[PDB]
Amino acid sequence: SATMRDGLSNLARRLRFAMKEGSIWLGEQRMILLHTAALGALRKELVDTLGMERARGLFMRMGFHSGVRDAELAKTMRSGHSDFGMLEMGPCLHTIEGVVRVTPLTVDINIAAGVYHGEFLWEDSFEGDVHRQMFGVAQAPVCWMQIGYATGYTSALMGKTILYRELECVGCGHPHCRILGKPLEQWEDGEAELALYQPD
Amino acid sequence: SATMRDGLSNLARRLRFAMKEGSIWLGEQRMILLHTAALGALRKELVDTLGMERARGLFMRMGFHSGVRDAELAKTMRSGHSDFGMLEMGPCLHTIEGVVRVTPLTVDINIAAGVYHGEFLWEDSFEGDVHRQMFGVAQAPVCWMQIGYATGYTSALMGKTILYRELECVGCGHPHCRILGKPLEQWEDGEAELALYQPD
Ligand SMILES: Cc1ccc(O)cc1
Ligand SMILES: Cc1ccc(O)cc1
Ligand SMILES: [Zn+2]
Ligand SMILES: [Zn+2]
Repeated sequence: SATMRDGLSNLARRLRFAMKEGSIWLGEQRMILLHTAALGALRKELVDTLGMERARGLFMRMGFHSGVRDAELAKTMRSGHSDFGMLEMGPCLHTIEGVVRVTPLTVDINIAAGVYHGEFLWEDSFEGDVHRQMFGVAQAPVCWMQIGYATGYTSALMGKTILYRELECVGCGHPHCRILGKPLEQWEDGEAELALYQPD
Repeated sequence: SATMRDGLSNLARRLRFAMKEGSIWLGEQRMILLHTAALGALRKELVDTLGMERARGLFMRMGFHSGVRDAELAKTMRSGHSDFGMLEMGPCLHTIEGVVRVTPLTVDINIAAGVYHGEFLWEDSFEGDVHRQMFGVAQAPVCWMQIGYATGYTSALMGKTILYRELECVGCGHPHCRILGKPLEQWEDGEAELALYQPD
């Protein structure tokens, strides 16, 4: 809509169901369909036994790994795309994966120059949704794995550390989630946010 | 595949992809497509920090929740379907979800009478594959989520606890995985396996 529409159709054709081998492929990566309620039960177990902040890191890093892999897929489809066209593939794959409906708001990107400032709308976040099913409204944003995805995708695409934060979140009782991504240097508590992406 | 193509077709009508709202639904359960490499990363951190047995518990229970939800879906499609044809939806759903290719070996089931004896072949288990990439070959079977699913699905379908175990597995170097399920009592170590399906 309109680049989103082409993006979605372009990338949705890389998604493949190999039922003969019990497998689902997205580009070169094997995928599974997982119940959000099952992932939600795991999350509750982690939060109850390891604590909110350790569980938050576990999921952010899982999201990070997903993002890096989708960026590797986006790179194989470089041919004939602007830097924005390649960036947009992240929102599209996240949407195709059923994780969240992503709408890019303002995107400033130039990979060779190391330029990146990105704001995105998130609707129907599976994560904020299922977190609020189990813990009720939280006070801090809670789409941990989703934020990890954006951070991994964009960092892999730019070749430098790009961190994201939710400025608004359904898990906090907002109409929607809203995110901002920019280089580590432009974040007040940057090195504390980067620390979350390393194994504890 | 004879009764399996039927189930696979019949149950594919229940899988809805809507990039319109960034969601995916299987029956009345919301799903996400998740990279097995991302699930692998999570598993590595859980095993390394919590220990292999406590991590095994978390994955078995996540699988259990998935299997229970899918048995709920199979129940809504019992219109003219024998006990076996309903049992079979489990292996079908597992395959559609890209977890593993399942082939029923021999299945004895009567839901009314509380009798169940079932043996299955597992080809291309995602879980065994990703485990050997994160840890190398393991000494004991490793398809934890996949076993939880079988246990949860069958138990919910029978209305009695049906436990499974892997008699062989790719995670141990074998060409494929192979499993056996029967009622709790009929396992000499049944009650201890049951302990694994309960959170702290
Ligand atoms: C770059 C990006 C990727 C995913 C996402 O949800 C938002 C933005
Ligand atoms: C009943 C069942 C369900 C799933 C599976 O993988 C095997 C057997
Ligand atoms: Zn959110
Ligand atoms: Zn196995």
